[PDB]
Amino acid sequence: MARIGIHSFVWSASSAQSELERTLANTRDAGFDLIEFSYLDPADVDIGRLAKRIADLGLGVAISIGLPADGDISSADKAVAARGVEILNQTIALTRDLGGRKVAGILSAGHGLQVEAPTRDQWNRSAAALAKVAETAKAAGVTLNLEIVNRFESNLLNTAAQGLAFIEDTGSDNIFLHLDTFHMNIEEADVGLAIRHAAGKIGYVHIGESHRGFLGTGNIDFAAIFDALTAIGYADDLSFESFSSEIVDENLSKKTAIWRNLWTDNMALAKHARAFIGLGLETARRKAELVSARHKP
Amino acid sequence: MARIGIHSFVWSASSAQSELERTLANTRDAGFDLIEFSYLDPADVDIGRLAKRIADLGLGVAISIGLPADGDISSADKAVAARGVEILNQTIALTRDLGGRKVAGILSAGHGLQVEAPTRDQWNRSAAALAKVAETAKAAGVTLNLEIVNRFESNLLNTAAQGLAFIEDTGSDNIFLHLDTFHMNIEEADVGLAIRHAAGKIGYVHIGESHRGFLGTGNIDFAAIFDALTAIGYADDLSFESFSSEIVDENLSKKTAIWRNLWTDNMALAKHARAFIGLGLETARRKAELVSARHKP
Amino acid sequence: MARIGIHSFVWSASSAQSELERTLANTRDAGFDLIEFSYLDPADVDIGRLAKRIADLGLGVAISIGLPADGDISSADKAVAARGVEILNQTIALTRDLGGRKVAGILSAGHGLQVEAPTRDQWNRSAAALAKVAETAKAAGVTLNLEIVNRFESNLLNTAAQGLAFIEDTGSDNIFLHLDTFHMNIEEADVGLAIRHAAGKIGYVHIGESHRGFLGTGNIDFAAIFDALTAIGYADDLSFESFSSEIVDENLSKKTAIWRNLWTDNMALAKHARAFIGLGLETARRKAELVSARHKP
Amino acid sequence: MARIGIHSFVWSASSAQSELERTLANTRDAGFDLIEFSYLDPADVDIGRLAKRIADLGLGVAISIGLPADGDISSADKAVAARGVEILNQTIALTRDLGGRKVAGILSAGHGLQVEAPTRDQWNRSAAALAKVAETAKAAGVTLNLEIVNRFESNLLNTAAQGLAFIEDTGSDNIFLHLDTFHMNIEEADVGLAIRHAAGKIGYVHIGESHRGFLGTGNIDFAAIFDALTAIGYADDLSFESFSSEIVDENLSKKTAIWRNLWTDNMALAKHARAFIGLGLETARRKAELVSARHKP
Ligand SMILES: [Mn+2]
Ligand SMILES: [Mn+2]
Ligand SMILES: [Mn+2]
Ligand SMILES: [Mn+2]
Repeated sequence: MARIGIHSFVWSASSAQSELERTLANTRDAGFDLIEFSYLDPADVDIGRLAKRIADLGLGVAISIGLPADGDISSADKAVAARGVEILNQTIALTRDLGGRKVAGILSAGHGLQVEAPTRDQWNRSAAALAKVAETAKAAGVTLNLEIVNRFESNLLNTAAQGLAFIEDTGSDNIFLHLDTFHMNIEEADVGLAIRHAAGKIGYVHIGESHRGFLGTGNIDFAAIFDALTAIGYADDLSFESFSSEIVDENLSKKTAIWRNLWTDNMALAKHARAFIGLGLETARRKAELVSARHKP
Repeated sequence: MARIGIHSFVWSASSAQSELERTLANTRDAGFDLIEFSYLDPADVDIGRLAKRIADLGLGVAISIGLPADGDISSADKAVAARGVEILNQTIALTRDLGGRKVAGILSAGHGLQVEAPTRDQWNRSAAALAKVAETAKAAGVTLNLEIVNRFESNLLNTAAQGLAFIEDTGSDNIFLHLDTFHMNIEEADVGLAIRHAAGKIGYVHIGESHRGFLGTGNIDFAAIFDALTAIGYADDLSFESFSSEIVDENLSKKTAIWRNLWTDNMALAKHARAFIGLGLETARRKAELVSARHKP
Repeated sequence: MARIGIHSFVWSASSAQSELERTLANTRDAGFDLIEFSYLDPADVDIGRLAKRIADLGLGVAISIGLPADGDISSADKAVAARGVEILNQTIALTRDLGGRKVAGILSAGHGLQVEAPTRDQWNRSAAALAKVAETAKAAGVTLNLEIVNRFESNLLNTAAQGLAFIEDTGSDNIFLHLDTFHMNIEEADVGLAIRHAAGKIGYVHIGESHRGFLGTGNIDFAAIFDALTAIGYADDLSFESFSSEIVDENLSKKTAIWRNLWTDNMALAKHARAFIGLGLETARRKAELVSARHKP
Repeated sequence: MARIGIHSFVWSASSAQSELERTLANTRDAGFDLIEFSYLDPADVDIGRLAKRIADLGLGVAISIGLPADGDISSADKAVAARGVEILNQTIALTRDLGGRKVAGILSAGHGLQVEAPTRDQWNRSAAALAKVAETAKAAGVTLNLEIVNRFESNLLNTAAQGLAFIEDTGSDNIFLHLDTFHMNIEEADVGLAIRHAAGKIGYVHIGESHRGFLGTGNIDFAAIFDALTAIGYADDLSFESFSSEIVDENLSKKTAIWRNLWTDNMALAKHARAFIGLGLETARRKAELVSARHKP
């Protein structure tokens, strides 16, 4: 049921049909059930073909993006906000046609370091806009999942609590939270506590280390995270995330400030990630079983 | 508002009026507002006096004992068992007369390293007995609080979960858990998870480090403990325990195996522990409020 | 003879003499005994008066800045680099005249998100230039401590090991490391490991929580940090750092992306930070001694 | 070369020949490279047949005991002490006959809950005694490895620091520390700190969880442990150890106080442990490597 996926960009930024094969094959060989893509051009990509290959391998697909400056759905500039809505519509169309059920990533504002404090108007404009978009998405068989990111990557929703308040403000029953452990460790008071507080409104989870390298080679208490996810009975998808300057686009390198590369071999990276996640989850499950064991003699 | 207690044996073993006075004074000068007594001589100690001396000082009181071998209410020997009930009934009365509302400690079995594995009949025997002792305690306006201890100190209730199931077996509505962080860290799958699991059934709490010295100088995750307590909204008394063999009776000193002394200055020990617990709970409270902060612009 | 400090901007961002006065009195009431100032204009401020008021209170002083994009000493454009050196030289004379021993902060490159990936020539330029400014600093009786910051605030020195290498390249013995727990938790593989790796090259430390709010209210493992400092016998100054949109000036709020404020009462915040760092170090002192205890009978 | 090994009590509580040989097979199936026979009676054991299957299975071997009360080498009573020498001589022999390199377990004093606080005489006696036995073991090409245990399992050596001092007192170069994370978590101030303090003198390591069941299902910071071991360049044997009421003795089981059914499926247990240790160590290695990466552009 629950899929454990990986971000395509671990493998390749290239949207060439040949590079897409290697991405999908690597994903499968590394041990994952799901691929997350962040860019696809129908013009260059045969979406219909791509959709069938993803099914043929037994993989699931998710689509996540990050709104560009000129596509900021929360902008007072009405033309900018409209391109934001247009991108989201295109992204939903793509996700539906591709076989996926989730649209994820930074959907509420532009992705990047803003040069101005947020305002209530921004918050409300974004909320009213996502209210409507989420309808489009439902009609398409797709959920919206707002990614909560750190202060340097958006000025709006930084916290699960912020996310929850926003979602209420939307009024939608088709908007959920996309939580990322790399972002949570910067912004949340406890990562485990955030997850618990967000129970039932979590639609998608990124697993990324404090520095975005190998899982377990950083500062994040992953046992604490796997315990919380187990406590709440999270049974939806989760995806590994790590990036290299050598692989990702330089729009993204300059934006997520990847100045140094923490690994050179992505198959080793992904393979480790998959054993780390797999075993972390198993342990957490066994531990939850043990807590409640009566141990009557 | 609930009391932050200390155990007397931190101060001395002696029950002599002159020591009783020092014990209470030191307790206050350390910042604590509850005193825990384990031994109180039936013949040598004025109860109604002590009961007055306690309230005068703005101190709460609790009584904890560890059932001796020859008094194990779980023993098949109806005489040895009977000795246990009298020990209990006498401890209930001393508690009531002292102005305290909880009896605690190892109440369900002998305090010590048992020689045989636990049995189903041993279990039922203790529950059947404690069931009836509980109604006595009720009539006295006192509560029973079963300490859950490590494998070496009882063979019967080592875990919060088995402690929870035992209480279901008694059918009593006046029995609760006494959890101790030193024991919990040995037996529980996850101290915080065990606390969450027992919520609403915890009547008393013992704060003690992994090695039984200064708080924060061992291996226990006290932040996680405070977070859990905060999460389940615990509002009942708790006390610090930490033992020196130069201070405590050679009986308990052999029963809990104090071979080393981790401290010489118990005022510095107690002042440190008070600051540790106070700041700890404050910090966990601010953290739980922060988790839920809508940070709406 | 180490000081426990606090950054002025916890109190006020203003240079008015009445506000500078308040900053100082607040520092003392909170229990700190150093003050860190970000920058003060000599024509705007009665410097000698300030220095005399600092010494009268019994406070020490450090100055930290972050080079402007306008003044980046790593820049190829010489004019920009020269503006850097001149800002550096002025900051030194400020520290010296105020009766301080440390110039800290981002001293190696522009403070902010960079649009270019780092280069070796950028590295060498900064090294070459700082090698010289260190001599100026020595003559003035002051050390240069290079702040190591997260990817979003500089593109050059993000890691304690990067700093070590960088320092190595400067050939200087008046350039040390300025480590910041908030930055370390994002970039380092292990905060404690990184501290241990940097032994005898650490000139200054910022204590700040993962979200930059109240200490212990985030994800940073501070016990591990106090243990590492203690393992290396760190005997120099460290300061508490937390900021509020309400108090800082729009330049800093925007560069460090303070979108939401985690506290409102900065006296409570400071007193708390004082107890937390105070206790934290005492506890780490207690424990590192326990480790070694022979405990022979 | 070093091996990741396993304690026989995962598999069997028996010294019957077929059981011993099952043990070997189960060890190899679980991915382990060493077997440790604990509390083995060599009477009625075909050493040659056993040593043959070890070779076929590609296994290392170690022998671990805990001295009985009437074999306590630290006793004043000379008859009791001479018997403990004879037990040790016998177990040295069996180790050599089986192709082992290590004698291990509670070799310094009686394995159990002493009713006596330790004395300098006991210390000195045991030390002088073991200094001789060490020479015996050297001649047989075998190292001695003192297991440091918790307060309820010996009264002499509970702490790595004590053990370290003890080995100073024996004058030997053939006695080493055998540390156990289960005991360390109860006794040590900090497990990593203890491991770093004992560096160079660590001969053998047990990996066991707080409650002695599944690795990671209890309270122990295993990351910290694998980190410390990595930092000191530990390059000797370590072994998984776990107890459940399913497999029990009437000797070791009684001493270790095992009352609870933490597992029934010892092959799942072992394969999880094997993956845990395996992955934990790779993760530790990658992390330490990362700490000192220069990341110069
Ligand atoms: Mn993400
Ligand atoms: Mn207790
Ligand atoms: Mn800083
Ligand atoms: Mn062991």
